[PDB]
Amino acid sequence: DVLHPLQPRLSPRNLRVSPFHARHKELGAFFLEAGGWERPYWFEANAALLKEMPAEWLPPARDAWSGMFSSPIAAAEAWKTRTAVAMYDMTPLKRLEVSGPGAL
Amino acid sequence: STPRIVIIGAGIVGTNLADELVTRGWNNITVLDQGPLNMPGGSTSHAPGLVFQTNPSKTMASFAKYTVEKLLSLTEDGVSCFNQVGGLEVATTETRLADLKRKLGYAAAWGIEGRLLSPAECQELYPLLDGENILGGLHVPSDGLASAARAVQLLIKRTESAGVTYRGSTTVTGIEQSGGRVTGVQTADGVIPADIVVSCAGFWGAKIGAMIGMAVPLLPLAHQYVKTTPVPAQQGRNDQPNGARLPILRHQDQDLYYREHGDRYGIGSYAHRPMPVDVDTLGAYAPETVSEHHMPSRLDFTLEDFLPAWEATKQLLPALADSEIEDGFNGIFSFTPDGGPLLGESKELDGFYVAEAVWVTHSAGVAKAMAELLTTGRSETDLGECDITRFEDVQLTPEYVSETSQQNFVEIYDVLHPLQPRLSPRNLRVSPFHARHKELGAFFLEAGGWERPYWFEANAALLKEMPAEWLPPARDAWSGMFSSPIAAAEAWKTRTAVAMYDMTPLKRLEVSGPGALKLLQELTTADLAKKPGAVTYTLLLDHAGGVRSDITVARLSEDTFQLGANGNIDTAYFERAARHQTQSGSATDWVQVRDTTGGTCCIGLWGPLARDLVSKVSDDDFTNDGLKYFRAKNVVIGGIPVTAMRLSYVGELGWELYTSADNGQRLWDALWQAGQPFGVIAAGRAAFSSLRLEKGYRSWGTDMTTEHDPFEAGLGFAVKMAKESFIGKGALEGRTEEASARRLRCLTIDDGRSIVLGKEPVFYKEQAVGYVTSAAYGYTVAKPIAYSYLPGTVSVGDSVDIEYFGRRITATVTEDPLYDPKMTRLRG
Amino acid sequence: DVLHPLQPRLSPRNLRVSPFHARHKELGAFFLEAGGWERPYWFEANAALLKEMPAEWLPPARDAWSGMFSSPIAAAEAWKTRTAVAMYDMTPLKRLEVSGPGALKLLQELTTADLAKKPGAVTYTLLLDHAGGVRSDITVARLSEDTFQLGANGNIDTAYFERAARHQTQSGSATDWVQVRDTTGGTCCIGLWGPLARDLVSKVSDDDFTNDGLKYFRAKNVVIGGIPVTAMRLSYVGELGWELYTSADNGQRLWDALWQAGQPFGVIAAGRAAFSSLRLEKGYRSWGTDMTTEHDPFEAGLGFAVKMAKES
Ligand SMILES: *Cc1cc2c(cc1C)nc1c(=O)[nH]c(=O)nc-1n2C[C@H](O)[C@H](O)[C@H](O)COP(=O)(O)OP(=O)(O)OC[C@H]1O[C@@H](n2cnc3c(N)ncnc32)[C@H](O)[C@@H]1O
Ligand SMILES: Nc1nc(=O)c2nc(CNc3ccc(C(=O)N[C@@H](CCC(=O)O)C(=O)O)cc3)cnc2[nH]1
Ligand SMILES: Nc1nc(=O)c2nc(CNc3ccc(C(=O)N[C@@H](CCC(=O)O)C(=O)O)cc3)cnc2[nH]1
Ligand code: NA
Repeated sequence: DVLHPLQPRLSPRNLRVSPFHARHKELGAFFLEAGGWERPYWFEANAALLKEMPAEWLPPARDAWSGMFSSPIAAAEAWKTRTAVAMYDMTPLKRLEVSGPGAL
Repeated sequence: STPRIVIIGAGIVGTNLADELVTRGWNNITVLDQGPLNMPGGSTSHAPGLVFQTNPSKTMASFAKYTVEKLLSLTEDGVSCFNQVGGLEVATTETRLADLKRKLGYAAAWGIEGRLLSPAECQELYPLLDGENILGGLHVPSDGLASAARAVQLLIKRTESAGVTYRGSTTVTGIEQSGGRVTGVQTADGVIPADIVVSCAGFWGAKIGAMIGMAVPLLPLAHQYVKTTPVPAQQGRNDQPNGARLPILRHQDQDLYYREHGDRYGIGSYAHRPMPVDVDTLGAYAPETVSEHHMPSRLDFTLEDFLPAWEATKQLLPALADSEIEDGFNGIFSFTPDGGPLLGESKELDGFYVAEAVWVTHSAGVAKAMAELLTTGRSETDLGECDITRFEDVQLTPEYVSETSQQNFVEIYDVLHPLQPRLSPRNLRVSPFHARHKELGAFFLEAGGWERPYWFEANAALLKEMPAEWLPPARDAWSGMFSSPIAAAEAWKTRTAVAMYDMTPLKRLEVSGPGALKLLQELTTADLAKKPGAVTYTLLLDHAGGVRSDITVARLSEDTFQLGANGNIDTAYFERAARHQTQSGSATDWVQVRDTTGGTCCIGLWGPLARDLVSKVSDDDFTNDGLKYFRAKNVVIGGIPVTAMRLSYVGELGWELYTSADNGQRLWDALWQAGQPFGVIAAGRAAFSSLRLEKGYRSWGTDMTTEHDPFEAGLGFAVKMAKESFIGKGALEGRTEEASARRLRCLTIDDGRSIVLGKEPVFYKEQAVGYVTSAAYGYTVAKPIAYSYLPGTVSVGDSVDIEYFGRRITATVTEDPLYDPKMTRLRG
Repeated sequence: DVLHPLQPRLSPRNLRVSPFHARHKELGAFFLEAGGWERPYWFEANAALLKEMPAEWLPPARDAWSGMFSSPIAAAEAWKTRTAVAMYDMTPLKRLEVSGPGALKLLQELTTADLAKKPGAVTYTLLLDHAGGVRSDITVARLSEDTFQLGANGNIDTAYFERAARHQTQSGSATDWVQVRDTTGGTCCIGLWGPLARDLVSKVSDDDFTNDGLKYFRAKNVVIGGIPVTAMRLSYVGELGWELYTSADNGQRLWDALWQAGQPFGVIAAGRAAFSSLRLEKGYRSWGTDMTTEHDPFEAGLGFAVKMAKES
């Protein structure tokens, strides 16, 4: 099959979720998956900000291919990260604890 | 014998309307304008006049073709009001290039000649284009340039000769009414009497509407237009000062369009922030002061907004880098929430009509349709996308009009898929099941303000267990937009198990009172004098026999009927008809109409396990003996009082289950829990639309409009010609399905994979003879389906080609319904 | 069994819910039921406010009996209604639409008010029986020439109006017909009350909610958060603000718009326990307990609501 590089599986899904998962679903998270983790790519709650975003932040139209698994909402999320404050879910970042008298 | 008519506005719409009324024999018309007659000063007085006929809308394309024809004919001293230079849309992106192939399909569908041009051919036609940029073009030789201001003057001249009165320098300040009908138009100098008032006031249309408490959903917005200094490359090529020889030019990838003005260029730009205008700040212009650069429609030019457009222009047309900006202005026009115009009779006031938010391109077509409407009671062209009554109440608020009209301006020249939703405002109207739908991962799209699931992500888990025969082929990127393979699983479970569809958004009208039966007997094509409990599928026709709507009528009691309808055009039609019957009738003829959609809800519970499911949560009898096909009765399900109607838009066993909004979530939860051992699912609109197509069930507004009679549409069965009286009966005398010159036909796509979406042209023996009305992938039949009208001589079993993005797809005319023609799933 | 007067059934429950039900569950509503409707008595979300509440608002301990189906959270909800702004779910208030060319005539005969007032008037008035006993106290809002919206006390009122309407229709002229519809289940209502109510609503509407824009005991149509609303200026809790009515399909959006607008003002959801306390502090009577048909309006202290100058 011809598949886009971000094409997710439809099953199995929701294997691993962060502690924020219910709040992310309230906010309309669009999830894609890696390593079993459900990861928001953007949040539909933030679509409401596009109308208030300065025009300099609004991107050009995308083609059908680059537009797959993409949303203009991402521009608003970048805008607010650069000008306000944002909460990103870094839970899936591989986290190792190295301990003991030989750790150093 | 002719009504007294006042037209408000001597723009291109109002003057064309006077003219179209005159030729139909109605000349008792007074046209009013606050501006001077020689240059009224609305948008028409600044329009550059580009007319591109090709349009996704059949109606809009027809309006444009008529405007071209009419303006060519409108002449004086040997010079018409149309310079037929042709039109060229260029593509600088691959996305745009593909969309031009789609637009070539619209052209063929709507009977407009055009061709796709290669980069070399674009150079030959338009050598000023820098070719490095150009991937291809769409050339329509019959497009061109309107002389709109000249047309207004020549229309005034010939209608005056025929007896029409014009009063320029005359400001309407109010509208006089009595008994729910218009009686006159108020000015500073008194009232002008009128039986009919048509508001052709352009971007002042909302201000006029407020005079009668009518919401007119247009927003005045400004758009930049610039004229260059003389362009060196153009020296000596065109007649001064305003000639043109090259096709009008669209550069949609940069939100720009162009025409020649002698050796200067005119540049129209939508490449700027939306610019809403407050009409109450424009100031009253003394008519003696109105001139080319000083009129209400022209605001001061804001050069800073134009700089990026100027750069893009020099990149497309390098010759223009050797000119400068000579003059610009920010010119006011109108936009609406869906980009359609606003036509028809007001809800608030009988005899008061609108014809507003109309491009010069469509002006004569809108005027002709309105003249037909006024003098006969119907337009010859389908107004479903144009009628002011199409809007729901949440779509009429100033905030909604402002937001959505601004976004339509921002997207004016974008390539968009037919199912593309707005991202805001959203979640305005939701059914009682909304929280449960979100738990199930609903993918929502919106219409009329309602959030409607197209499929549910919960059902993705079923794909792995689905029999391979149900799994569809891959879709292309375009047909795959706003689509999911999950829809195949939802169709599978509807056909083999049981599913819950949210039918809440189906327009729901309650018609009640001692005159309810009488009203419905006159308006529909069914004999509705049946004991309570009968459900009837029936049509509303106009006096010419055209199909206004297909509806279901359920008689709930002697004086109460519940209708399932197609939208707010139906609501307004019933409201006025009910009021007229009440006003002119006896004590036993009164009838009220209520749109109860937002206060109620409906689950379509369909599939072969529907009786097994419902039996667990009700003690009412849902066997065939307990509730026969196309009957309704009151039941209790999960403790909730429900009106159950036995019919199915998806062609399976089961019922529409109606209840009040406060009870909906409980009804949902009870059926949900009962359905667990039967594998119940929630199912969305994508599966629903596919399944209804597999049944051959028609969708009003695409599969039939007022342009079609019931026999052409294959709905003869729904017309009871033996009835004594009903609207349209006389027109339909003698007509049959078999003798219809055009007939709605079912097409299946031979290759099993090439899905079409709607509006693609259909060819028989290489001639364009129809266009796709409705389409879907049929999951049960495992092939794409498309409907199209075809000449009566084309038969079942014949082959036709449907053109999709420039490629011909072979299809076969096939008997419908495609699924279960013996109705085994529905009966007994 | 020994049962407390507020003891709910545990089943069947969740039969009728307002459009705000999911938002109420997010906020930890404690629901009790009446007439099938699930009604929040307080919200667990507001327990977090108790630590910031001025001590003068904190009540004494309750005994086990008076403490049943009660919570100190109700004190915080009353506090915020009196000092900030609160959203009460008035959806279950019996709502009747009385319409037709005979609607005014019907209401003129059945109530104690002169209702022949231009549309927009809201009137508190009584329904009496022929002995002068109080059948009900209602609000009547004239929405148009031939349409009235009534706030009533229950289905005894609905049946009383239904029969009276039918009798007037049957015995009357072409201009005397009148229909009565119980629209409660198809609509919803937020009571938006408290001294910051105008500050809140001003953020999500361009309609004028000043005194000049909407006078006490008047109604007008407005748009809030994109939703068409009928706003009535009165308050069962005795504070500034309005009853905001709309169709059920629009309710969640109306709720969410006001909620978001109210964040900088400390808006809360407030339940029936605070509501009942606040209305008592106002002396507002509750039909069926504070007065029945055994009482006349004067005994009940509702003389002000009877227009003895009316012809009939
Ligand atoms: C502004 C603009 C518009 C435009 C365009 C470029 C610019 C910058 N380019 C176009 C294009 O190339 N192709 C095309 O098809 N259209 C283009 N347009 C749009 C076009 O100009 C408008 O859509 C069209 O002209 C609208 O015509 P309409 O006849 O509907 O409106 P109008 O010319 O504005 O006339 C309305 C008249 O109503 C009178 N009026 C308003 N209120 C009153 C009151 N109260 N009393 C009396 N008269 C009233 C106005 O004075 C006006 O003359
Ligand atoms: N809500 C809803 N609206 C519709 O428009 C609708 N239309 C159809 C498709 N049209 C119809 C129309 C007629 C019959 C039909 O079988 N009529 C029969 C039965 C009438 C009867 O037994 O009383 C006929 O003999 O005319 C079935 C589907 C199916 N479900 C719908 N459901
Ligand atoms: N929905 C609802 N129903 C009620 O029964 C109700 N009752 C009260 C308590 N009773 C009332 C009754 C009258 C006035 C009142 O001030 N009437 C004045 C004002 C009338 C006017 O200005 O038009 C009067 O002068 O009679 C206030 C509260 C408050 N809110 C309610 N809200
Ligand atoms: Na744009």
